[PDB]
Amino acid sequence: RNNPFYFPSRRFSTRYGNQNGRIRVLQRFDQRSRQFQNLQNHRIVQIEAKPNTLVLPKHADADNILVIQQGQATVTVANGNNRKSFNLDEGHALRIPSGFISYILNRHDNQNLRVAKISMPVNTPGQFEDFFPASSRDQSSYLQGFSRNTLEAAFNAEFNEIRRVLLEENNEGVIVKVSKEHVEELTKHAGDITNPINLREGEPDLSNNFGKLFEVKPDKKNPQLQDLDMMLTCVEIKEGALMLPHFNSKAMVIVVVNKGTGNLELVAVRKEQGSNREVRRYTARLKEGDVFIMPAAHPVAINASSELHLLGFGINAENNHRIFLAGDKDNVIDQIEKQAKDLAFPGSGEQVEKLIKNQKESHFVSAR
Amino acid sequence: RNNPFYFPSRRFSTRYGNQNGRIRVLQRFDQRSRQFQNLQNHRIVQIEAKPNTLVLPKHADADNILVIQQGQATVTVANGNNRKSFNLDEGHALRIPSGFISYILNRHDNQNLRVAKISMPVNTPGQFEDFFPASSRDQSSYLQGFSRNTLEAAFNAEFNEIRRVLLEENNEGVIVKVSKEHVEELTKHAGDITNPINLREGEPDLSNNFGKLFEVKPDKKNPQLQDLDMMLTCVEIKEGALMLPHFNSKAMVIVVVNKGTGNLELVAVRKEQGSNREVRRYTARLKEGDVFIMPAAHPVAINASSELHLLGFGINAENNHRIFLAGDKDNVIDQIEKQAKDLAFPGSGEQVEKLIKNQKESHFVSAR
Amino acid sequence: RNNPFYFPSRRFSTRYGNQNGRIRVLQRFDQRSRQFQNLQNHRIVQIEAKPNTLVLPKHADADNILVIQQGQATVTVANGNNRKSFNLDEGHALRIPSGFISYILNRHDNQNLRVAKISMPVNTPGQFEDFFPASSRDQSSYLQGFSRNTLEAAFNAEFNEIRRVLLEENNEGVIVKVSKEHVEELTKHAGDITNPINLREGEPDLSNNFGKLFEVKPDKKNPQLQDLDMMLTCVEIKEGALMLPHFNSKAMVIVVVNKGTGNLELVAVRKEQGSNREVRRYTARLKEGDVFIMPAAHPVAINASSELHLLGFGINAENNHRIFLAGDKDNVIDQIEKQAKDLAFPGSGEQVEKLIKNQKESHFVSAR
Ligand SMILES: [Cl-]
Ligand SMILES: [Cl-]
Ligand SMILES: [Cl-]
Repeated sequence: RNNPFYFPSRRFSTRYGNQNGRIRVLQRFDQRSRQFQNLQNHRIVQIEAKPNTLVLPKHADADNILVIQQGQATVTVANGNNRKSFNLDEGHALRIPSGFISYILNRHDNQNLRVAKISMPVNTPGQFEDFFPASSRDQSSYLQGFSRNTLEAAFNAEFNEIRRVLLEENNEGVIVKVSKEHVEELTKHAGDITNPINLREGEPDLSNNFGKLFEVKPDKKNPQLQDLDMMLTCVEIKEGALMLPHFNSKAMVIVVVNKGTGNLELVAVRKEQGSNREVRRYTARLKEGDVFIMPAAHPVAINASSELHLLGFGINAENNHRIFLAGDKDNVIDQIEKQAKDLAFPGSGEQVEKLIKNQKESHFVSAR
Repeated sequence: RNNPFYFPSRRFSTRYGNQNGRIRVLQRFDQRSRQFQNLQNHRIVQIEAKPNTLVLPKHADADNILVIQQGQATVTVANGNNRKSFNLDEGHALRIPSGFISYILNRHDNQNLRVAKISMPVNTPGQFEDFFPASSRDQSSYLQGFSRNTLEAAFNAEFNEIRRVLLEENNEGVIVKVSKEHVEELTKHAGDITNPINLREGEPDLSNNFGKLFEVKPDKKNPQLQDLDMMLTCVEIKEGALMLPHFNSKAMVIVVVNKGTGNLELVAVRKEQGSNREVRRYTARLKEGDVFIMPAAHPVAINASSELHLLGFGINAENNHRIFLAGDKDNVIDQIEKQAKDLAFPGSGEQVEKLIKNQKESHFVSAR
Repeated sequence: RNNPFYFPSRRFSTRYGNQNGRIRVLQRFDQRSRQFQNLQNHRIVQIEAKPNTLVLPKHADADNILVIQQGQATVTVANGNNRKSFNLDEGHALRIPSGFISYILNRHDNQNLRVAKISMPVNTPGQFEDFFPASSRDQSSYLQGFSRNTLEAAFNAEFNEIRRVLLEENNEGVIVKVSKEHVEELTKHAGDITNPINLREGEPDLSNNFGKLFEVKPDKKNPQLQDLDMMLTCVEIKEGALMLPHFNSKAMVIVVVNKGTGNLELVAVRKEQGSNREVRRYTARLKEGDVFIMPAAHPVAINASSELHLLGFGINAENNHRIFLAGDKDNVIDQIEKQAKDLAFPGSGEQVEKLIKNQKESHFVSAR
């Protein structure tokens, strides 16, 4: 309602759902508002699959970066001439190019998996589909749409054998249950096939007693990220803590909440509908799985009720600067010239400058 | 009708047409469907001019790559400070930048020329116009839209002389007939003026008894192509042969048929209009001059009735992978893990894997 | 009216206006016509502030390049960890990234400042807003849209003190008057903070007795410009002089008139609304502050009534070529093959070629 920047579950539709897991696909941002039209090629998926199961083979006509949000997983990318599976624990990023086959298995015996992917449609600005080689309960094989003669010619065989072996609809859809022994071989064995990145790998950018913010960037370091102009981020906010009023200089963040709960403040600037320019606040209640859009140069503050884990997909990331409006470091206001503050602000300069030296910590403080 | 991916002649309008040749311009893809909205800046032209004739001088506000589809030709690019004509035989690519003057002459005495260009509009997303310095039967000179004073001032002369020499409407339009002797001097003499590429130059990517596929890529090799993110391709399919079910990982191909005829299978994935996802086939009859769009990650199979020559302009080409769904090499299904196939497909793993080792050739086989 | 390419003052709305200056923002080009849809992310601002005043602190969610059009100025960019002010005299370009704080002061005692900026919206294709940390008569502080608790928590203080010092609405809006002494310290002290470029720095590209054209390009030289694919230009046309019929091979120029007045000829190519292709002229009267769009491959001629200063922001600038249709140098017509002219033009080749050697100067001549 009030908030076009906040998307919870009811905005999440369900493409596929059985007792072994489910796959949610978030609606095209360019509907609710043109406030972020420039995000329209970025569609969000969230996946959840029970222990010892598997998301079946397919590919999309959409670029993809994939990230382990809860639990444990063994993912496989596949090529025309190459396969290459990896095991990914949480806060691990993997990139599945377009047209490349891939499947995900929940390595874990007792605990779950809750994978979150961004998708990037190639053909149609807002749209991507899946292509399954295998038919099943919930979808159809893309080889069924071929001819009797071609299939036979292609595969060197009669229609009956191809059909009986490959085409027939068997499984209860796109996520099926797996043996324990079968798993030991899929794991056993764990190009444009990039290696999996760890989003927490180095020393975190922002860090103190109340919070942490890891961030991988479009760099000479990571060649892939540089190619997409896209940064990946992870924020962790302690219970009772406050991520202070801040913003991103230029990146447009699609944030999605891993776990926990907390308190969103987003502040926009609104032409109605010498025209009055309005500072309208927007707030929202954050819960496991929620999503909030965080446009460029727009201030936000976030307070954690619970131990709060956030994931952040950044667009237009190159040379981004997360600027802060309070604290010792990354304080942008502090940097303003002293006569600059004196004239702008109601108070004197030295007084206004004194209130800035008042808050002596940096990025995260105690909420209250 | 049924097929939005298939464009034949009736989709081709005619911008210019006389007894010495004609120029066809294919309608904006973003009309029929938003299924390939992202192709809207790519407009197709096809040109046909008799022996010993010439397409007259002009430029467009549209980038351009040009390719000899049938016959023989001598093409001239021109600059503010430089001219540079080349002779191009078939399967030769030439790039005419934006704002650069150019004309084409049919070098050949008895045989024709059937040039195919892609155009890339600079100003308006879907639209480009021609600018002719000379007036004629079918169009007007862009200097006529200047003033009496300016022209005179610019050119150092009275209006009468400028008009009599340059402006007056003379020719039967934009393609005129040429002398034999005149030709010997235009040929005699055969910057941002790039040299002409040969699309068949090296050793072909795919090759056997039934087919060939040459392809030039956006590479450290070809600097221009790298700049456009655009690959050029040529496929040759023998009579009776089958280009197996395949697709492009990420590139969006605008294919155009040089010569011959054959059998198009295109397989899409269709949301109508937990929603049913439909494998809808699309087919089409291919004839000299036809065009079919070949979106990313979408399977196609093509069988040649006649000796079939195809041209392919690729978009989003960088690190493309043409993936194949049948054959020894570039077989993507083969690469799937063995337990992966067993669970997905109706058959067992070893059985499903046996049907793959059945077809022992690679990319092209005998259709029937 | 008649001209969609010509935008004068009445097209310029007023975002902010007091006795100490004013800020004009030109309407989104994608309204009047889709003739330049591809310019829709480029919005024009023009600023005018009296001697000894200041445009107050803010940032936008829009990239920005800024240029001194008349007078003298001291500009400050600011960061989360860095400030860096420069003094800029006319024809000086400065780049203010997105999310970065900045303010402008009129250094001069008796003379004015008339700054012209291009803005580039990050979030919404055509739209950018300002974000002021300080509240005032004409706008509101973006910290007012925060909460009682957060502000207090963030800043380490009660609501009263924060409000009294920082939040309260004090000034007569966004441009205020400054002391003489205050100025001596702001000037006294005169990252992603780029140094200021001089657009007249080297030896001018085009130059003679009647005109000058300076131009900075997207180069290995200027790294920033290369990043934006954007060239900056300055043209100076003598009273009575003529900038000859010319055009840009590929760049789309947003031109804005610094000072003087003169005579615009723009020549388009018009499908109505084997279709008739029309050379329609467009003209316009140019006055201090006017703006005219100059699409790619489109001819223009400009004659100066008065000493005429033009500013030019180029889009799609990489490897642009300004091509000329008259004069010794950059004459594109001259470059056409001799048999090429003979057939195209009404006259013979040698005659048509003689009228080209007639005008012996290059780029600027005497209008009449
Ligand atoms: Cl963030
Ligand atoms: Cl192809
Ligand atoms: Cl210009």
